[PDB]
Amino acid sequence: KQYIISEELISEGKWVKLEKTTYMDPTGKTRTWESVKRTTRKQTADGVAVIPVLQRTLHYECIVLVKQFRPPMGGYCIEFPAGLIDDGETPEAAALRELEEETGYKGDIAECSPAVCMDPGLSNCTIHIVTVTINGDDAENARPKPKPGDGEFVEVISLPKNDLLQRLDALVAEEHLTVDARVYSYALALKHAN
Amino acid sequence: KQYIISEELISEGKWVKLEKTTYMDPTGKTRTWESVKRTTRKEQTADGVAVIPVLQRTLHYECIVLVKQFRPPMGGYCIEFPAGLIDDGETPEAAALRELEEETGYKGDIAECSPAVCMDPGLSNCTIHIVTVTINGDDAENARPKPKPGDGEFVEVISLPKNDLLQRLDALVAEEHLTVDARVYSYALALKHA
Ligand SMILES: CC(=O)N1CCC[C@@H](C(N)=O)C1
Ligand SMILES: CC(=O)N1CCC[C@@H](C(N)=O)C1
Ligand SMILES: [Cl-]
Ligand SMILES: [Mg+2]
Ligand SMILES: [Mg+2]
Ligand SMILES: [Mg+2]
Ligand SMILES: [Mg+2]
Repeated sequence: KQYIISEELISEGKWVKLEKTTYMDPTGKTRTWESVKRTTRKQTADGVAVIPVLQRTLHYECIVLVKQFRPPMGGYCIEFPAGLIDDGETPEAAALRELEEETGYKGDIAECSPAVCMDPGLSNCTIHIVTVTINGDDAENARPKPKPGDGEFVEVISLPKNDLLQRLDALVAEEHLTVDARVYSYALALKHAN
Repeated sequence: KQYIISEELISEGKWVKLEKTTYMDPTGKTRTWESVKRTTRKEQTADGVAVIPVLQRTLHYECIVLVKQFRPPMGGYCIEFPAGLIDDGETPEAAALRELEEETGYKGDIAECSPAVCMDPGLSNCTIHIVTVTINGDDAENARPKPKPGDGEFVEVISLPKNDLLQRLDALVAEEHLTVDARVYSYALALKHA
């Protein structure tokens, strides 16, 4: 019933652009929506986000997260490891690559979501959510080597999966951080399950 | 270590703007970032709310109430938690219960309310509160719920069992062209992983 008629470029940067989208509403009435898009998409989605399950025997299972300064937020955020998919890269490969660069961990793919939207009222940004296990007892993950790209400055924070939401709330209460909505949602459902 | 040096408007629409953010990196080097922000945020603790609406009924499995809407940024239909922007002076809880009633017809009860969480912190400053709400589907108020859509709102309600949420979303995605929201997928994934 609803569909895009046209788009009008308002402003284009190097990495983001702002458009005015004209669309048909289900009554037959024409309407406008201010939308953001990345300039970098060519493949399945803009980015991957990695749910990294760190498994060590005789230890609680942890979810590995990253803390970074985020210029659009003006502050530090706690997030799933993540990045944009390179031209000609698969989402699985992007996930394992980003996880290694941001955490130094080498993991195995468990599952891969379809393209899911980040903020569909605002942008067309999509990611693949990629669940990865990390065998923390394997020699390669003994002393994990984070390989930042130029301009990345990433702290690794591993939290127990069993208490994830309480631990995130605690970091927020002490550290003045912002938790990512996908991280929080996952933490919530861990608590809400069964 | 890192902080914002300056924020330069690049282009301001009615609803969304693009800014050039100058910031200090942790090596002591000045860098820039293209950032998206809404123009609508006043004194609210966040831009918006998303509602995790748990529909409870005697002799029923618990459902998660979702909505399906055309999203002009995406050029297509998206399946999301019920959500909207917080009105000036409105609390996150009031916003959540109001949006839930507008979008689904259901009259909920507050369970919990997250801190402000970031939507896509590498792109925008946008934040939500994620508000968990239970819906007593045995109350006569919630018997034959009618959405009260606002001007230009066109919302379908989809309630799926919590105990099968990821597979049921996968089956909706296999049947038509639509995108599941990343927070919904994240929460469906945790329900599997727990
Ligand atoms: C409620 C909302 O998100 N609004 C109103 C309609 C236009 C939208 C836009 N231009 O992006 C903003
Ligand atoms: C790695 C990446 O996606 N970057 C490059 C640095 C500038 C950033 C921006 N302009 O939003 C985007
Ligand atoms: Cl797993
Ligand atoms: Mg990253
Ligand atoms: Mg990276
Ligand atoms: Mg809405
Ligand atoms: Mg609404």
